Amino acid sequence: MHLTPREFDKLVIHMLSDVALKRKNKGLKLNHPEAVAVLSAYVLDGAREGKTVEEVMDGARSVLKADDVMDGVPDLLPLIQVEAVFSDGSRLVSLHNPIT
Amino acid sequence: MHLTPREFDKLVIHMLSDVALKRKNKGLKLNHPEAVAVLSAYVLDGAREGKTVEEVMDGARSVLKADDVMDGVPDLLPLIQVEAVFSDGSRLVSLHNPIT
Amino acid sequence: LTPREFDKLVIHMLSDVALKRKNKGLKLNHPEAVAVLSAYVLDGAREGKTVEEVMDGARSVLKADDVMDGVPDLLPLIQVEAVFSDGSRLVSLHNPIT
Ligand SMILES: [Cl-]
Ligand SMILES: [Cl-]
Ligand SMILES: [Cl-]
Ligand SMILES: [Cl-]
Ligand SMILES: [Cl-]
Ligand SMILES: [Cl-]
Repeated sequence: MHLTPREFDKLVIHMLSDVALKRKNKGLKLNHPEAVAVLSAYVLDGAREGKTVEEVMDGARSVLKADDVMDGVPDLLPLIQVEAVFSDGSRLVSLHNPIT
Repeated sequence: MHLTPREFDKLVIHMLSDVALKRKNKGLKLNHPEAVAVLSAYVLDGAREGKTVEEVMDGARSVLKADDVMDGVPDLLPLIQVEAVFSDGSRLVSLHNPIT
Repeated sequence: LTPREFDKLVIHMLSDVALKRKNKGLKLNHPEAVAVLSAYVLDGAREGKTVEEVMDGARSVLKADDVMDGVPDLLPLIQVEAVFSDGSRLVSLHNPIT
């Protein structure tokens, strides 16, 4: 292939998220890096799907609920930031307190 | 588990392929590097399954049609070349104009 | 990811690839078998199994019929570092494929 470091980081995220979601479908509450991976992949998928920055923000609040992660993970995650390519280019997407 | 650089590259092709096929599954037209991953993983899988070079070449032509990829992708893709191990060792597989 | 963390991701991704091949009815090769059994150790530890339950379950993950001829004797030992409840542990699988 010919992956930039940024592109590879993006794939890692997709791979960590699939691993995470498999664990979620087995009934395991997610840890902090697993949650970050799931939420980050959600931003990447959104931008890939043509979603706007705002629709990605809007939707991301509903991806993991407090009950889906281990105790303490929500206060470990006041902010996630992910760069994704939207229709006008590369943008840093901010998810504030995504998990409640 | 020690992977050689070439083996790691093969893993990266399979994982990029998997991400691209998930997108196709959702009805999204594939971009250029996505199409390259899917066709490249096809060759690797073909070789792994004991198909001949010629069988993989024949098979690869129907993997992705023009409607499966974004406008412009077919003429962005006159040639894909993928090294894979066949029953007589490493071979450089050339896919000519695979997306029509 | 730390190098060790990245190694574990690589193990999961090689195992997924090996399992898809198993589902196609292909006999696994040696490194495919290693990835499957290693990912199994990693999964059991993450699920909260003890080292002993992981060892006990591991012997039944791949049978001789699931792997190419010669693979069992190429595999007298797998060792996998995994994080259990009291920290990092080196799990040994002795003769896992019979
Ligand atoms: Cl990707
Ligand atoms: Cl992406
Ligand atoms: Cl591979
Ligand atoms: Cl391969
Ligand atoms: Cl992992
Ligand atoms: Cl793990």
